[PDB]
Amino acid sequence: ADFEVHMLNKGKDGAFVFEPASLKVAPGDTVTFIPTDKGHNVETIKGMIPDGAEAFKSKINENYKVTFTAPGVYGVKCTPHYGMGMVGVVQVGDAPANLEAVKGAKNPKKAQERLDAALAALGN
Ligand SMILES: [Cu+2]
Repeated sequence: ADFEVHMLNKGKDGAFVFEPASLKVAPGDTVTFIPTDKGHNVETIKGMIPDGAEAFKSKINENYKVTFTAPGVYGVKCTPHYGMGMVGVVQVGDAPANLEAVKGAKNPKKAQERLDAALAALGN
């Protein structure tokens, strides 16, 4: 299955946001990160991906499709806007085995608030 996440200068949640900021997919599914506004990319947050998963980092303004195979929760960020809270979470499969690990990772304050909210929204 093929999902979309938009990268925006502003949204419901404030400035510099992924929409949706939380997404549940199945192993083998894809997500395309879409540059609705210029100046954004997507990068896994180091330390916030499941055992055996590969890190990734797209180019600014790249329409970037990623296939998620390793089950677990993945924290993602926009490289330039991370400190300003531009983050998201993708959960792959049920019963993520790395939830408390991800819940405990340290991030910029504005990013941490949005990560916490995205994790809550996933029912974690
Ligand atoms: Cu950005």
